[PDB]
Amino acid sequence: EALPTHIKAQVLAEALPWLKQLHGKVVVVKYGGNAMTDDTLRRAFAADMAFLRNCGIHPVVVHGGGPQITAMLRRLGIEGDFKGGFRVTTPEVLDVARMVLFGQVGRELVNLINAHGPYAVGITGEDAQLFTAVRRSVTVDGVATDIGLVGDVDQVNTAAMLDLVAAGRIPVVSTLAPDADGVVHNINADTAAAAVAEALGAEKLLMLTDIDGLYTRWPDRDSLVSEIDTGTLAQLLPTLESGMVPKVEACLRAVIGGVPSAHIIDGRVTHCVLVELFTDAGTGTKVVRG
Amino acid sequence: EALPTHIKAQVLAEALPWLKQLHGKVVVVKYGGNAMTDDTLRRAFAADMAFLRNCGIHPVVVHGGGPQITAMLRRLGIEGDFKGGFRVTTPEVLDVARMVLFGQVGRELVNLINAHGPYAVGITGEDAQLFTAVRRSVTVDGVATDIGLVGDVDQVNTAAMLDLVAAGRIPVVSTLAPDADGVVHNINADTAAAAVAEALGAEKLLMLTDIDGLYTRWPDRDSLVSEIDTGTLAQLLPTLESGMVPKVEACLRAVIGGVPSAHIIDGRVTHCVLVELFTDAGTGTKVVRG
Amino acid sequence: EALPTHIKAQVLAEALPWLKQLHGKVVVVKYGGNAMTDDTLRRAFAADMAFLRNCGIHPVVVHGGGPQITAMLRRLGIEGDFKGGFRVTTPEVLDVARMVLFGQVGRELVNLINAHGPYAVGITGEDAQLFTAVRRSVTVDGVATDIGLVGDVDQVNTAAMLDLVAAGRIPVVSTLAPDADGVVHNINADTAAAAVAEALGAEKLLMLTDIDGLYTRWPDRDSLVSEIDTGTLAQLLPTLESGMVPKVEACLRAVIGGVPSAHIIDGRVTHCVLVELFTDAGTGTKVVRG
Amino acid sequence: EALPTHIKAQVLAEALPWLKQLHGKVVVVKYGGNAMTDDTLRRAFAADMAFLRNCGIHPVVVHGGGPQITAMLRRLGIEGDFKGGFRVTTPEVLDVARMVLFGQVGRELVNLINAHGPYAVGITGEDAQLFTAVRRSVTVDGVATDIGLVGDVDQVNTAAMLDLVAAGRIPVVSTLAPDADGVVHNINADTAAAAVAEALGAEKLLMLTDIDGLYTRWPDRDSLVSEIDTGTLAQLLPTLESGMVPKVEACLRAVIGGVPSAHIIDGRVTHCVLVELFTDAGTGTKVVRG
Amino acid sequence: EALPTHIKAQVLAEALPWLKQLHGKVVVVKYGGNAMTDDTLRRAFAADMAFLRNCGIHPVVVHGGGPQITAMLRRLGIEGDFKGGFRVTTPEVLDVARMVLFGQVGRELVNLINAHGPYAVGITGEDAQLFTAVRRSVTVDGVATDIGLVGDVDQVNTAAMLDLVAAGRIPVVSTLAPDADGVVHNINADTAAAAVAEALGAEKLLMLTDIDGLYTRWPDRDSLVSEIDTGTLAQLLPTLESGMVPKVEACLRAVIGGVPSAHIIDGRVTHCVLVELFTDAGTGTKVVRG
Amino acid sequence: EALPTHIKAQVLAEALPWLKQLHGKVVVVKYGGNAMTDDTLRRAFAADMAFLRNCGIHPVVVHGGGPQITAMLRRLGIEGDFKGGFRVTTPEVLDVARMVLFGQVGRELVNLINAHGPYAVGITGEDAQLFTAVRRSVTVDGVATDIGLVGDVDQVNTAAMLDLVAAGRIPVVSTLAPDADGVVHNINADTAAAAVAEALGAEKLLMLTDIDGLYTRWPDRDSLVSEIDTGTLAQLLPTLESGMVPKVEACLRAVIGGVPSAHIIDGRVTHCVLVELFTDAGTGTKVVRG
Ligand SMILES: Oc1ccnc2cc(C(F)(F)F)ccc12
Ligand SMILES: Oc1ccnc2cc(C(F)(F)F)ccc12
Ligand SMILES: Oc1ccnc2cc(C(F)(F)F)ccc12
Repeated sequence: EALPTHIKAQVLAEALPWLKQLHGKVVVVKYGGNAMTDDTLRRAFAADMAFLRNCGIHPVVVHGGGPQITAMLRRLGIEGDFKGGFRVTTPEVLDVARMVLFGQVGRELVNLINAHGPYAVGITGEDAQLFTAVRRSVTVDGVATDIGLVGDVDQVNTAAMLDLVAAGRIPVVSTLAPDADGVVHNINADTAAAAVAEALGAEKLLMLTDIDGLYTRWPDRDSLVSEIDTGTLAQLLPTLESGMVPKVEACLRAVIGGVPSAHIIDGRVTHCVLVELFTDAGTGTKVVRG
Repeated sequence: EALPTHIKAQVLAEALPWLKQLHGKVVVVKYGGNAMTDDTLRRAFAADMAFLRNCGIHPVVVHGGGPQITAMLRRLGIEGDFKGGFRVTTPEVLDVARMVLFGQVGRELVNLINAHGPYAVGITGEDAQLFTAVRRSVTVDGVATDIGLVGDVDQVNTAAMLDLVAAGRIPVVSTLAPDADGVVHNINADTAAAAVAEALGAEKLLMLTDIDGLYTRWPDRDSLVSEIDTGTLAQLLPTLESGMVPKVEACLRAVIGGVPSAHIIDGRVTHCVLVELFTDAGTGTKVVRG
Repeated sequence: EALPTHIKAQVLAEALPWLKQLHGKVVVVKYGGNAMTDDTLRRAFAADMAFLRNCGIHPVVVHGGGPQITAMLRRLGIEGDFKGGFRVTTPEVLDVARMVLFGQVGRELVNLINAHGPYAVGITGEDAQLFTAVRRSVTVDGVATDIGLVGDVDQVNTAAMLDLVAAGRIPVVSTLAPDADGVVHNINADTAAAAVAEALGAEKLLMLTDIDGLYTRWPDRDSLVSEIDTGTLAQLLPTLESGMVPKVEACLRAVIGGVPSAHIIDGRVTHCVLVELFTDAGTGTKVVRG
Repeated sequence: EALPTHIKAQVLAEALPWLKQLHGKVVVVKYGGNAMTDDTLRRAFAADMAFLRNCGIHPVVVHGGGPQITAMLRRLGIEGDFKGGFRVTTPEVLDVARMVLFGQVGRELVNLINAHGPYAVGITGEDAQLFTAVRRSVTVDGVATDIGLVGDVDQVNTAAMLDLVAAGRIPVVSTLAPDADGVVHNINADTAAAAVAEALGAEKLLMLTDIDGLYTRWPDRDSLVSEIDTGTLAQLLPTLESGMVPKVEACLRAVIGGVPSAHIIDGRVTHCVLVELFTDAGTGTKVVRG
Repeated sequence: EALPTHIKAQVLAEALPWLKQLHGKVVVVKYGGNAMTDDTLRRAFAADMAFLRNCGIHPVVVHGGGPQITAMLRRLGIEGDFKGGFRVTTPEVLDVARMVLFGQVGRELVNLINAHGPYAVGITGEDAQLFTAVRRSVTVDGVATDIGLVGDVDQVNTAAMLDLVAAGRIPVVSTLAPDADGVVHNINADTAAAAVAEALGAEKLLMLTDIDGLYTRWPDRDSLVSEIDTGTLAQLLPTLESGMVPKVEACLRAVIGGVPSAHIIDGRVTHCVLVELFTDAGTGTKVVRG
Repeated sequence: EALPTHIKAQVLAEALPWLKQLHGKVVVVKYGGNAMTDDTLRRAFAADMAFLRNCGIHPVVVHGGGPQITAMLRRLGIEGDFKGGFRVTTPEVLDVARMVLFGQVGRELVNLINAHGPYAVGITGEDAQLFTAVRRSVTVDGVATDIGLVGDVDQVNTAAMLDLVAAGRIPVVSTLAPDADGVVHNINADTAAAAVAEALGAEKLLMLTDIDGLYTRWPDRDSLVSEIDTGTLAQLLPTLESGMVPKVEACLRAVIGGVPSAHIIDGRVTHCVLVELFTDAGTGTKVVRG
């Protein structure tokens, strides 16, 4: 980097308005996609969480791991049942999901982050009853139907969670939690991140995705938008690809719940978190209420 | 229980001297064997940890899970290498060990305990860098030899651990931890419990075992002992069966490290923890220094 | 006690639901009758208060001492005046009552409890203005009439009292307190216990009595009841013996004031507190609202 | 008081150097003699303790009551045994001493002080094990001899005592305390005050006495001294009247123990505490080390 | 001072009711006039602030310095513009006012007070944004007119100010503060003291003045009053000399804002603060609501 | 700034190692020269202090103002006396120095910083006795000689200073302080910064200067050095220009006193603080011990 020093200066100085806005605040980050599978992006993500924490910002990580679960099920020769396009989560599939999410995928992020200090701590809803789940149905070609032990976040121990954060820790959340009877369900990571963000009074929700941002008329490149209100985007929802739906519903639930902004950012960009939070050069889509 | 009320009274009153001795103290409990596999014993163990916690005693659980790892390795068709009688812990075997211990075995104890309240919290050494490991060799028919990513506890974040306890939580520890280079090792649960007990200034170390207690001349039933000093027991060590060695070495390292007493108790007895801690009717073997 | 160990276990395990319910809670105990005069019961009562305290339960003791006052007055040759069946409390009788309750009866309980640790602390309403009294009249064969410096609890320094408890102390209260002009009155111990329980948000009020429990049609043994609501018991009040009235009015005032349950238990049973709180084998009468 | 306002000003301004020296400090005051029996002096003493407390000074009161005990013993017709000039303290005499000191004499000071606010709190060594006693012998015409349950202060719960003070309370101490076996002894109030002052790191010990101050050659009025070192006064001790000995030994033990100054002041002067602490016009005798 | 000791006592004892009333309370003191220019009065004022602080009272000093500013402007040869009888505060005059008030007049009081301890701390509204100003107009022979950078107190950081006080500091305030755009204005010290007193929930506002007290029909000496309600005094306002107006408007705004009493006291009396606060012999005028 | 986003990212990511090193640490910054006179540099300096503070770093500003004092003295027509090349600091010159430093120069930095939040607070050694001074002599062509009220920092209230910082404030220090007799001296800002840094356990001392960095053989441009140990630089001292001496002696005293590094950086560079702290592209000279 033979770039002149007087320009390295202005780039750092231009972070100041967002350092002020985020100082002392909770930022919830959904981590998934290629930012989770490529080692250079992986290590940049962990470094950015250490960054936030060494600015006195309070990052909270919620992670997915859909593909890793199905690979483990294939390795174990566990045959799936499928209603619509959904695998049914039997007690057996849940045990596998839990052990992959919490005992594999969560662990690598904890150790990556912890390469910068004693920051990361892995948690599920079962730990200290931090949050509960309610069983969810899906609608397949009409009819709402049961697909097993799959839920939404029900209640969140907001107080206990913020203590963890105020102590300097970076929670890395694996989305599993007990229902009211103690039966552990798997929760979609995108919706769980929205619920955590709302419960914790987060200042921002970040959703790492494998796309540049929200297109309204995909694939027209002219259709990429950089900011949008919830009213307009809720109207656009039925239009989007199957992959963008959960990310967009998360931002709707979050920002309607009072989180000031939710962002869909490009997880294939190194240090996308830094770019989105501390420069005005972000590719992402910012969702505000209206 | 049609037992006269005036005798239910004296049994409760006779717990008082041990309630006083244990109030506000750390008690580390190694959990394994049949107390971990049978549901009635399982649920009694979880209830006893909730008991300790609702007396203002500070229990810390360290758990094993040797047999569950090997079953999972067999299910995954992962072929083992064996030096002496020891499986070699490749990077692959560690990933499996970690995901079974932390994402399976630890989870069921957390949910069992948590049936009584928001007490249990699952942790490894990687979480908040709570403890580190140093790689260990074994000696096979002489020569010390490498069996992969297997270690002993190196350093323990004593302060951070006691904060967790003082907040009312029951840590459930899965024995994995990074070395000084961030490479995660698996640690024998018995030795890890001894190290945790010493680091935390525990008042007692409890070691749940599938035997009545320490026999000196097994199988003479006359040989069962109820208390012994470290000097005498260290001399007896080379005599014992292969299974009793790790449990006895744990008690030696703990009590020599200053834990006032380590106990080998019968994990096949329902509520053995309550029996050992709050009555004088215990079957176990108490180890003190001398 | 050659009783099998596996039954000592279940008796201790069956205390757990009440340990959970009482952990961190205030329990007010009225102490009087034979539980106060017999040394074995005395020492069992003190041990049970140390028990509660070493479970992290917050016991508060309120004590009487009617017979001891009159013996001291006889020793001092102080002639009483009597309206109805009530001694008139002159300034002289109050001085004697105060010095017997606080400087004699309170002291022996403090030293008994303190045999188990630095727990007990003796207090009156005059200490730190912990509570005040309002002068009470009685009705004798009709007419309400003055019987001197005898009162009811007026206001309670709830905050200052809970600080004392949260510091690990067991207050032993002698029921004397100043009126609004600084004139110290003697308060009936049963009613004072009800008022303290309500003011402190106690979880239970215990009333030690020299009877098995509440009989509705004394002396029919078939008439003994184990639970009753305030509506039913208030209707029964005018029926009861002169001795049971103050104990029952205390439970009415307490449970109507929001204390979840008040209990009349048999003070002639060793460790009656333990029996009533930690087993379902109690002889007492539980009063709930309705 | 038609005294010019500009002189009322200078009298208040001249208190400032002693307000600074005493701010935040413990001052132990032995209260006895006529300052305890005359109502105008009584009420002035209580007002001065409220004064100290409303300056953020930490007064601690230790009280005697020798004559009141013997009057109560005479009223109760309890015949004394006497070795030398000392009554023997039987178990019976102790019970009476305790109930008079703690339940009579201590109570009136608590209520007097408390006329100014919720300040005073009565305590003995038995309360929260605040201090213990060791049995003391006396020497009668030579031989050291037993005179029953009479002791010296042994150990003081310094930490627990300062918490009481830091919370804004004024402890009023009745000098009774258990020995190591739980047997309560009566302690001479003068020596107890010296021990409390030393244990608490008091800035001053005040000893209220029925004399102008220390005379060296009583009754020469020329012999009255205003300051003296411990070396000189220890040499003078064997010379003094029987009454002055305990007050002087208290000041020796205190100032040698590190209390910066002990004072013998005239308890027959209204507001003697204010005079001694906040003016240079005191009649008392100040004892410093040397 | 050969004044009898028994009268020095009563003068100190008679301070007690006001020590109780003021213990732990904020007292705001406007300091100006001759109490600020004469060294003996200066040093008495500083000593009295140290007095309050060593009683656990919380004094807050607000100071003026009108004449010192104009002398400095004359020394600097800065020619004034005058509308009505008011100098126009140009940017230049403000710089001079700020540097005289904060860097000269405030400094001497800080060092005087600090001769008694580390108490005084100098502050303006610009420090930690402790308070802001809104630009004020005056009315000259009718028309409201601009006289430059002169304002009233707008908002006060009440919380941050009380932290400063609770830490044992004596704030010495120089009345300058930024408007909402960061432009620093000079504020009349009398009105600023009233605003600070109201914002901080002061118990008393003291206004040091170069007069005996409020006269209603000056110069009739019969017309001097010692207490008055706000309703009566507001009606009297239009009657008073030009000098008394700001002092009286301050007391009106303060006491109407809920400060229990504001006092106009004679700053030419040594230790006037002590006289006014701790005796009933004050010359001042007390203003209460009504 | 049309600079590619992926490079704005790496510049921010490369700050992380210094964010970690400085998180929670004190950094003392000497502010003077052109960074204080040019508005763009001025505002960049204030922004960088707000930056540090919004990273949870603890900046402390010490400022000079030599030229502003002499301009004010000329405006006031105050004739100087000069020994060697030093103005004599009479009582009159000190009053002027204090009022310029604290009431002019300190104020503009406080308001600049405070444009970003309630951070800055102006202090001198007289405030809360934060630090004292000892009178210093200089040596003029040999003889050490008195030049009036000019001193070095003597003692620093380390505890009180760190409280101020831990509360989120940015102290802006004007270098004046009382000697042991309360006589306020002016202290050279460079040496004062070194003393403050050592007393506070600062992690870095920054010295803003009007040069690129330390030249060893000025004006050889080949002679500019980027790092140097104290042993080597102490040997070089007698070689340097008159202007560089105080900056270099400050770094010697600081780093020898245990501050890990002192830096001489170019105050004519915008955001030099950011450049020096968060990039490896700094022009400055770093001084470490050796
Ligand atoms: O409150 C908590 C819930 C779950 N895990 C936790 C882990 C830690 C620790 F820092 F110990 F890893 C502390 C606190 C936790
Ligand atoms: O707050 C209190 C009121 C009455 N007595 C008290 C006794 C103690 C002590 F523990 F010192 F005995 C503490 C606190 C008290
Ligand atoms: O909160 C504050 C505002 C302005 N000045 C302050 C000065 C001090 C100190 F005590 F350091 F002088 C502390 C705290 C302050």
